[PDB]
Parts: sequence; C-alpha cells; structure tokens
Amino acid sequence: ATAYTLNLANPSASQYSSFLDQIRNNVRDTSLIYGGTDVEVIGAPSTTDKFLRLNFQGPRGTVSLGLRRENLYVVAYLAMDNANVNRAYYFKNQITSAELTALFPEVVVANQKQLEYGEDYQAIEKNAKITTGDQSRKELGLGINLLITMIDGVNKKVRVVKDEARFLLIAIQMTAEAARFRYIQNLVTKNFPNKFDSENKVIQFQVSWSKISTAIFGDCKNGVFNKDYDFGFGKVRQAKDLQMGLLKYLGRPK
Ligand SMILES: Nc1ncnc2[nH]cnc12
Repeated sequence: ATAYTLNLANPSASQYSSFLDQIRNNVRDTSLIYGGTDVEVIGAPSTTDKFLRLNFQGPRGTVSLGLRRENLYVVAYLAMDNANVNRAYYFKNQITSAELTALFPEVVVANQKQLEYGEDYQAIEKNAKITTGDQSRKELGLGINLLITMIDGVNKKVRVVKDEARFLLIAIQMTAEAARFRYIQNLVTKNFPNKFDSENKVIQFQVSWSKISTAIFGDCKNGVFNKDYDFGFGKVRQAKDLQMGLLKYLGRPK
C-alpha cells in the first residue's frame, strides 16, 4: 500500500498540512464536484487499492496507522513491543490477515492481533479510562505534542489497553478527522505544536460528517444550501462556512 510519513522528530506546521493534503489527494476523485463547491470528495471504493499506510516517525521509533481509502476509517496500527518485536493490531470487521500482511509486511502472521473492542469512538473511549468531565475523547485535548506523548505510550513498550486506546483516539482525530475537517487542521496549526483544549464544535463536526456530506451533495447549489442547516454549532447557509476538507462518497452528482 501507499505510505505517507509525518516526521515528528522535526515537526513543522507546513509539514503537517502537506501531510494532510497528501491523504486528501490520494483518496479523492477530482472529477467529483458536490454542491458546486471546490471541496475534495472521496472517490468510489476500489477493489485493488483498499488501504493507505500512515507513518508517525519519531526519534526513538516509528508507529504506523492503517486507513481504509473508501472512507478514511482506521483499521489497524503497528508498534514494536518491549522486545522490539513489530506487532500489528486490527479491528476484526475491518481487515484480513492477507491484507494486513500486505499493509504491514514487517509483521509476521503470528504477531497479528485482533483488538477486543470496536472501532467506534464509544468503544475506544470506554477502554481509554478517561476519569474527568464527560469522559469522552474531548477530555484529552488535541495537538502535535499530545500526539507525540501518546505515541510514547505504545512505541517499544508492553501493550497496555488504556494507553493504546488513548493513542488511537488522538491518532484518528489528528489524521482522519483533520483530513475531513479543515477547522480541526487549522486549530492544530494555529496552536502548533502545543497541546490545547478540544471544543464541542470539534466533536459536532465529527459526528456530522455524513450529514454535512449529504447536505452539500443533494441540497446545495453553487455553495449555497437550499435551506438553513445546523449541525450543533449554529445556523449555516453557505458551505464555505463549514471549512470542509474532504466529503464522503455518495455517488456522482445528479
Ligand atoms: N475508526 C474510525 N476512523 C475514522 N473516523 C472514524 N469515526 C468513527 N470511527 C472512526
């Protein structure tokens, strides 16, 4: 599979942004124009190139993420354990052993482990054991320095579910979600490279990806919605106000 690398040993805002653009440009179908907007749209599912590999390169090791090109869903991750042995962890309904072998060649079949929980935020959040506030991912914050800290929890260490879950929550939001929502990307670069507080608006965007995509796809003309929409953070009339980075594939426009 194709692989893009984020250098966390020497991070820069420009590098992070280009990294997100590489993801967007890889999965998009440039012939697709939704609601007369210039926002990138994910192309139809491929039977050949199903996965994308993302490498988080740090000073003491590299941790990798596997994403489904069809929808940017995280399907697995790779990290060396305390014995420097490469191990791959995957979500059952998301990928097979043969595909995992092709995605992460450095991991032998015996070292492929199926995760006990679901790939949805709810399942992951419960295993992250967040003890404050609403106990959701919002409570962890966001940021480059936070991502680095989370990677330290899985890189070259014995697997601890709590640490693995927290890493996944941050890794998914800093890649897949940031690719989908420019608002999230802009928050990261505006605060680069510091850890900062997340917002309700961040969560609201995330849970409304499909709704936003459907709205632009079938109820938007030349960037203007046919009616007022509210995804949780106020009324929106123009698609531009949503600062979208990537829209969900819903077919070709009619
Ligand atoms: N595993 C996942 N990857 C990306 N976006 C998601 N939204 C919910 N679960 C997700």
